[PDB]
Amino acid sequence: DKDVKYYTLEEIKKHNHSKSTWLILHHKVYDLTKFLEEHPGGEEVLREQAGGDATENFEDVGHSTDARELSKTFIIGELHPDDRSKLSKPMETL
Ligand code: HEM
Repeated sequence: DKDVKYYTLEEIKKHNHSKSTWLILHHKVYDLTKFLEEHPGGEEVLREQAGGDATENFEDVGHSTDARELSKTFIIGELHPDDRSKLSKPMETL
Protein backbone atom coordinates (compact mmCIF):
# COMPACT_ATOMS: atom_id res chain seq x y z
CA ASP A 1 0.00 0.00 0.00
CA LYS A 2 2.18 2.84 -1.31
CA ASP A 3 0.69 6.33 -1.58
CA VAL A 4 -0.09 9.39 0.56
CA LYS A 5 -3.76 10.16 0.11
CA TYR A 6 -3.86 13.01 2.67
CA TYR A 7 -6.89 12.13 4.76
CA THR A 8 -8.87 14.12 7.34
CA LEU A 9 -9.16 13.09 11.02
CA GLU A 10 -12.87 12.38 10.45
CA GLU A 11 -11.98 10.06 7.55
CA ILE A 12 -9.56 8.06 9.73
CA LYS A 13 -12.29 7.96 12.42
CA LYS A 14 -14.62 6.54 9.69
CA HIS A 15 -12.53 3.48 8.66
CA ASN A 16 -12.78 1.69 12.05
CA HIS A 17 -15.00 -1.21 10.87
CA SER A 18 -12.98 -4.37 10.09
CA LYS A 19 -12.20 -4.18 6.35
CA SER A 20 -10.59 -0.72 6.77
CA THR A 21 -8.72 -1.10 10.13
CA TRP A 22 -6.74 2.14 9.99
CA LEU A 23 -4.82 3.93 12.74
CA ILE A 24 -2.58 6.97 13.34
CA LEU A 25 1.03 6.03 14.10
CA HIS A 26 3.11 9.23 14.29
CA HIS A 27 1.02 11.83 12.33
CA LYS A 28 0.53 9.27 9.53
CA VAL A 29 -2.38 7.13 8.36
CA TYR A 30 -1.78 3.40 8.23
CA ASP A 31 -4.01 0.54 7.08
CA LEU A 32 -3.35 -2.89 8.52
CA THR A 33 -6.69 -4.38 7.40
CA LYS A 34 -4.96 -7.02 5.25
CA PHE A 35 -2.36 -7.25 8.02
CA LEU A 36 -4.81 -7.82 10.88
CA GLU A 37 -4.53 -11.61 10.76
CA GLU A 38 -1.18 -11.25 8.91
CA HIS A 39 0.33 -9.51 12.04
CA PRO A 40 2.66 -11.66 14.15
CA GLY A 41 1.01 -11.16 17.55
CA GLY A 42 -2.71 -10.41 17.27
CA GLU A 43 -5.30 -8.42 15.26
CA GLU A 44 -7.67 -7.07 17.92
CA VAL A 45 -4.83 -4.91 19.16
CA LEU A 46 -4.93 -3.17 15.81
CA ARG A 47 -8.70 -2.59 16.50
CA GLU A 48 -8.17 -1.27 20.07
CA GLN A 49 -6.51 1.78 18.49
CA ALA A 50 -8.41 1.68 15.18
CA GLY A 51 -8.76 5.16 13.64
CA GLY A 52 -6.85 6.26 16.78
CA ASP A 53 -3.36 6.76 18.23
CA ALA A 54 -1.76 3.31 18.50
CA THR A 55 1.65 5.00 18.88
CA GLU A 56 1.52 4.41 22.65
CA ASN A 57 1.46 0.64 21.92
CA PHE A 58 3.91 0.66 19.00
CA GLU A 59 6.45 2.40 21.33
CA ASP A 60 5.49 0.58 24.60
CA VAL A 61 6.65 -2.56 22.85
CA GLY A 62 9.45 -0.84 20.99
CA HIS A 63 8.80 -2.75 17.78
CA SER A 64 11.40 -4.55 15.67
CA THR A 65 12.83 -3.17 12.42
CA ASP A 66 10.93 -5.64 10.16
CA ALA A 67 7.79 -4.05 11.61
CA ARG A 68 9.15 -0.56 11.01
CA GLU A 69 9.27 -1.77 7.30
CA LEU A 70 5.68 -3.01 6.85
CA SER A 71 4.76 0.50 8.21
CA LYS A 72 6.12 1.83 4.91
CA THR A 73 3.76 -0.48 2.94
CA PHE A 74 0.83 0.22 5.31
CA ILE A 75 0.72 3.98 4.89
CA ILE A 76 -2.33 4.90 2.80
CA GLY A 77 -2.31 8.63 3.63
CA GLU A 78 -1.12 11.27 6.06
CA LEU A 79 -2.87 13.65 8.45
CA HIS A 80 -4.09 16.64 6.39
CA PRO A 81 -1.57 19.48 6.16
CA ASP A 82 -4.23 21.97 7.37
CA ASP A 83 -4.61 19.62 10.38
CA ARG A 84 -0.96 18.68 11.15
CA SER A 85 0.16 21.91 12.87
CA LYS A 86 -3.13 23.71 13.54
CA LEU A 87 -6.34 21.63 13.81
CA SER A 88 -8.20 24.91 14.41
CA LYS A 89 -9.90 26.68 11.48
CA PRO A 90 -13.43 27.11 10.01
CA MET A 91 -14.55 25.84 6.57
CA GLU A 92 -16.93 28.40 4.96
CA THR A 93 -18.87 27.60 1.77
CA LEU A 94 -19.86 29.93 -1.10
C1 HEM B 1 2.92 -0.36 11.26
C2 HEM B 1 2.11 -1.21 11.92
C3 HEM B 1 2.62 -2.50 12.52
C4 HEM B 1 3.42 -3.44 11.91
C5 HEM B 1 3.99 -3.41 10.52
C6 HEM B 1 3.69 -4.46 12.89
C7 HEM B 1 4.52 -5.56 12.66
C8 HEM B 1 4.93 -6.41 13.69
C9 HEM B 1 5.98 -7.40 13.56
C10 HEM B 1 6.75 -7.72 12.30
C11 HEM B 1 6.21 -7.90 14.83
C12 HEM B 1 7.28 -8.87 15.27
C13 HEM B 1 6.72 -10.27 15.57
C14 HEM B 1 7.37 -11.01 16.74
O1 HEM B 1 7.96 -10.33 17.62
O2 HEM B 1 7.24 -12.25 16.75
C15 HEM B 1 5.20 -7.35 15.70
C16 HEM B 1 5.00 -7.74 17.02
C17 HEM B 1 3.99 -7.22 17.84
N1 HEM B 1 3.14 -6.20 17.59
FE1 HEM B 1 3.07 -5.18 15.81
N2 HEM B 1 3.01 -4.13 14.04
C18 HEM B 1 2.31 -2.96 13.85
C19 HEM B 1 1.47 -2.29 14.73
C20 HEM B 1 1.15 -2.78 15.98
C21 HEM B 1 0.26 -2.10 16.90
C22 HEM B 1 -0.32 -0.72 16.71
C23 HEM B 1 0.14 -2.92 18.00
C24 HEM B 1 -0.68 -2.62 19.24
C25 HEM B 1 -1.84 -1.92 19.24
C26 HEM B 1 1.06 -4.03 17.85
C27 HEM B 1 1.33 -5.00 18.82
C28 HEM B 1 2.32 -5.98 18.65
C29 HEM B 1 2.63 -6.99 19.64
C30 HEM B 1 1.92 -7.16 20.96
C31 HEM B 1 3.65 -7.76 19.13
C32 HEM B 1 4.23 -9.02 19.73
C33 HEM B 1 5.59 -8.81 20.40
C34 HEM B 1 5.47 -8.00 21.69
O3 HEM B 1 5.11 -6.80 21.58
O4 HEM B 1 5.74 -8.58 22.76
N3 HEM B 1 1.61 -3.91 16.60
N4 HEM B 1 4.51 -6.42 14.99
